[PDB]
Amino acid sequence: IRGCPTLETPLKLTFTEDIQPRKENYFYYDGWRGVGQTVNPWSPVLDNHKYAATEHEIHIYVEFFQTPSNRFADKNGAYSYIDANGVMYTNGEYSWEHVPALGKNIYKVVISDWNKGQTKSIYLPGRDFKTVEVFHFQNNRPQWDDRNSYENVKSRINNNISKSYSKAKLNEQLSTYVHDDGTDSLFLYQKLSRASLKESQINYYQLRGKFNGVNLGYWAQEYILFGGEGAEQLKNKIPDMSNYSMEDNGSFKNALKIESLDLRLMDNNRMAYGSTGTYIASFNRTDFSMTPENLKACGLD
Repeated sequence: IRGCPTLETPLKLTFTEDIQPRKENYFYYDGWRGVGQTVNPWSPVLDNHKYAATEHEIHIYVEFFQTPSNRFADKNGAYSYIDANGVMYTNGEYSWEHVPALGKNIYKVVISDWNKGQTKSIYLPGRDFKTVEVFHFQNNRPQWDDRNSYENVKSRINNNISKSYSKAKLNEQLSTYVHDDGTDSLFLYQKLSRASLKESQINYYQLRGKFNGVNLGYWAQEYILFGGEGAEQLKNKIPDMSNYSMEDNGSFKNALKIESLDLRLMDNNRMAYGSTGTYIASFNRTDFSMTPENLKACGLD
């Protein structure tokens, strides 16, 4: 059989900032950059600068089962190769760093300057990965300077970042005698997993956090409260629940059909009299276009 997607077809990850400011009665809240007095153009409130982030970065760590096997590089970076020294050769905007101290066949890339409205896109060096982990960092938080310590970030993911928030906590008005709300630089963790070299599906896990809080006479707190597949379809809606999980889990079957895996960050309703913002970190597949008769022929139905 000929012409099917295979493990040598490039696979893309995309990351889209899509937060629209939320108006409160008349400040505008924007999880990416704080609190504004007006929008279009944005004008921050005074002392927004003390609290809000101005930089966002994406760190991607990919672990393979074996050395990536592609033997050529293209002009714009859909294709990479590894030399005799284990260094990955990639043209274009992004370059991967070999990190053998973390383990065998692990490569790291940093995507910076993630600004309002932007989509970042990157091809993985291989579709047959073992693990992909993505760290999302915002600055003006005390952990920002140490963001390159994989071990310290993973420690906080495992031990320090809340996996659930109660309805009561979301309705709390943080006392102004708390001077720093304790938000981590890390606001989102993604993990993609494949159980074997030739696995036909992709498993995903997300741990969602918070955007920088802003204290303008009273605390505004910003929770990435929802996420995962299809979560973007539930915009403008905070379901009433006793507890709100900060974890997403799922699996994409027939992964060879997938062209890209897409993260989208968006605003949702605010609550607690405007003090609590909620956001959605949806994670979805974009499939190649295929007919039913090519899906069946390729074993992807």
